[PDB]
Amino acid sequence: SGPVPSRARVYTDVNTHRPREYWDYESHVVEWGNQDDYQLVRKLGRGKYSEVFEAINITNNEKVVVKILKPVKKKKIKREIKILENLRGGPNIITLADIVKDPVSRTPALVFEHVNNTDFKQLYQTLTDYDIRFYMYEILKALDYCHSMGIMHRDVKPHNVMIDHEHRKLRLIDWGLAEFYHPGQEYNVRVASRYFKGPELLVDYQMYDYSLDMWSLGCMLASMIFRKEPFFHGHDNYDQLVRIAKVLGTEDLYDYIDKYNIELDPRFNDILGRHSRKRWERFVHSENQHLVSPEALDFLDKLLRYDHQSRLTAREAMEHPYFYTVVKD
Ligand SMILES: Nc1nnc(-c2ccc(C(=O)O)cc2)s1
Repeated sequence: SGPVPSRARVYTDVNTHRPREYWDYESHVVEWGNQDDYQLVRKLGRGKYSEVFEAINITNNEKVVVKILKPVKKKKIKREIKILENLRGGPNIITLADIVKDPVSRTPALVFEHVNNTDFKQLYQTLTDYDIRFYMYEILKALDYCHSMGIMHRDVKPHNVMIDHEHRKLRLIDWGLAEFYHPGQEYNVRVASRYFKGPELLVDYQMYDYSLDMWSLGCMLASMIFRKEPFFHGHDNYDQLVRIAKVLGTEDLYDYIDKYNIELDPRFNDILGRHSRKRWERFVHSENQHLVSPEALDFLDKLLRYDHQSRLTAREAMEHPYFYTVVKD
């Protein structure tokens, strides 16, 4: 008595009908640029997987970002490179400008375009209703494109969305966890940041798809219109799903479990408890009302759903009324 298999309802076989070389990244033969064309300048980020630096291309005085890949299996590096290459030129997709064998760990190093980024903890406090609609629309173009190209980002979150506010410029970065969708494949549920993780990942349902990114996006939309970052703030993976059940309610949650016949950890039993589904208006107050609207609540409602097969796709989302001031302009 195991889980019921699932399939993306859209773009289900895009990779199945593309030449093997498109998704068989392990056979990809990298063509290298010259590492002497770049001068690192300042370190910006240090995470468990990379060292990111603001840098300068000395053949044109253009700023760029260099991500040196700490040693970590040639498969992971090839996956990201192949994906970045497949998506290059996509709408709002960060541009991979060069790839070089970096002597700083003989490791490779990816050279990305620079985005004069206003940091997410300070910007969100200053955005307007129209600004959020606009940027949500831009993020959607990137996801529908990447999904339409058989690729799940799997790490959608505010750090992974660069915004050069003064130029109304948006870029979706860090495709390090991104993967190719092949119908019926069981993936690694340990992706995405805790606060943006979808129900499927939290109950250990592996045959997920593109709709994972839609949940992450819904969590971002919620944080922005209500001005609460992160919106579902759990202590750990178990508590995270509890944070979601307190808002969406346990009823629907158990209806999801039943439909896919997912055996829940017996430790989830006592801590999920029993909660009623709350109204989005309960989170509306005087510091966030000007960013909230029926369209918004309705659009958010259609993103944050337990069943991944019921969430709106990126294309459907762009058709939402929430975006006409935007799509009209
Ligand atoms: N200021 C910045 N401009 N681009 C940045 C950037 C782009 C991509 C990645 C990645 O890991 O893919 C990391 C940082 S950071």
